[PDB]
Amino acid sequence: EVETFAFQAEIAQLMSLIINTFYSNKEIFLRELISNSSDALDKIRYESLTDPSKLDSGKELHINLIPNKQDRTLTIVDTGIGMTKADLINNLGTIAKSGTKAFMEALQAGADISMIGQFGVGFYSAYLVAEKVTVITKHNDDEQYAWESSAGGSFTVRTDTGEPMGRGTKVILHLKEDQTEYLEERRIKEIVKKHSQFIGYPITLFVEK
Ligand SMILES: OCc1ccccc1OC1CCOCC1
Repeated sequence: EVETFAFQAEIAQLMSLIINTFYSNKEIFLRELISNSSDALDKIRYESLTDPSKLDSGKELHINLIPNKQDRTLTIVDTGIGMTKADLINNLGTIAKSGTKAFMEALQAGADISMIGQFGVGFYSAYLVAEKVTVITKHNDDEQYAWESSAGGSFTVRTDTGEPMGRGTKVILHLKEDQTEYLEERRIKEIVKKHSQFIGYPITLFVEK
């Protein structure tokens, strides 16, 4: 059973600006997703400080980068707090409406797209390199759900029947045809070292056969 939702008009405008603006520094998408993962890991760690049972769904707190050249997907996995269904529908746990409004006023006032993370809507930078984004998430207080959007003003939410995650979030980037460089090991390592050297969680870059 698949539910189709319309993006709020401001979020649809943010997504089309990310997709249509000529802007060569696309690699910052990975810094933004890793930083989101770090924030999600910070949240579950803080909750575990007064309730250790919050980690019954998984004691390890990490970030995995899984490239797959056959599927042409880059997957960012974290074992953070995850998102409920309401969180997914409500712009994936962000205040995206007010964040987009501030971001667009900054762009007309000199800012560039690399600054998107300062306005709390860094997730949507995924559409700099992805034609379609799938978000699989599991929160302790809800079931596993799958969020998906190819932009175009709508997204879908369904119960995920795939591989159980325990707890955390999985961002699957179905990359554009001309953006497969972000599946190469040395390019991913370069970006992680350049923009994510101070992330307080182990970032493991998977290799392929
Ligand atoms: O796993 C991190 C993540 C993945 C996809 C979308 C958003 C997102 O980050 C939100 C803010 C941090 O915590 C709540 C979720």
